[PDB]
Amino acid sequence: SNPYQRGPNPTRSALTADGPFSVATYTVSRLSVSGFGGGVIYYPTGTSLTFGGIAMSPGYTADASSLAWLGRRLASHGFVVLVINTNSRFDGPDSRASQLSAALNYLRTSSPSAVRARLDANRLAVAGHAMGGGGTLRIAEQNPSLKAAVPLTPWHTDKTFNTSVPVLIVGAEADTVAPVSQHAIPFYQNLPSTTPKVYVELCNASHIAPNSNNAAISVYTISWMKLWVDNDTRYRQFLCNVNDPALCDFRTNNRHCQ
Repeated sequence: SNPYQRGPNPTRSALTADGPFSVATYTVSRLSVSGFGGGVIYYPTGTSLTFGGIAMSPGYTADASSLAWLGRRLASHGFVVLVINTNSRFDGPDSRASQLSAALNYLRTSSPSAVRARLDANRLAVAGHAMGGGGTLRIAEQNPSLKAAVPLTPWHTDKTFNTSVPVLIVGAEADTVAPVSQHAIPFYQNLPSTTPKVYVELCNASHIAPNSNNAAISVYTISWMKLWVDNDTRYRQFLCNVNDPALCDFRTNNRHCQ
């Protein structure tokens, strides 16, 4: 019996909409915290259970509202999710990594009463869009205690990350900001072969695909977090032997399937 298991037996359909958990929001002002620019916490309410934590970084010149739908989506399926604002909208990927670190420390140590009540501080993960995706890869390299990392259409000038943290990268086929050939695909291939890794490439998708309700991003982000943060093997079925018409490529070393 898995003590971290949450919600009913999943259907793919159920992972394309908000999950069974009611979502509370807490606005963290940038002057209320050090090491990052505050943001919005999406967390389960109407429940006495504890859940894993996710720090999520938006991309260059973007704010927390650019990943609001996904923070809510993940929270609704049973996670405490802090979508950060950066100290500056112009902060680079390695700056975003440091702020994700401060955000994770904040959630564990100085988050509001209702948030701490729902958080299992032992089970933490990271995700991010673009330069935020770059930051996600960097913090994974720095913090091997993290359960999972989901870089969404990630951007970074460095291509090789020495992380053991399970990584699922979402590439957008027609990305002109972070071209998959220069960013996402190199990141995937340059990850250690012993690191549980998945690459999904969205058919004819743009760089901003992760900034609005996206069925595929929903399915793969929820499933990866569920499998690694909660040890919930009910979500293997969505990450193993995948034939998804929304994907124009799917790659994995298949370490997560048994």
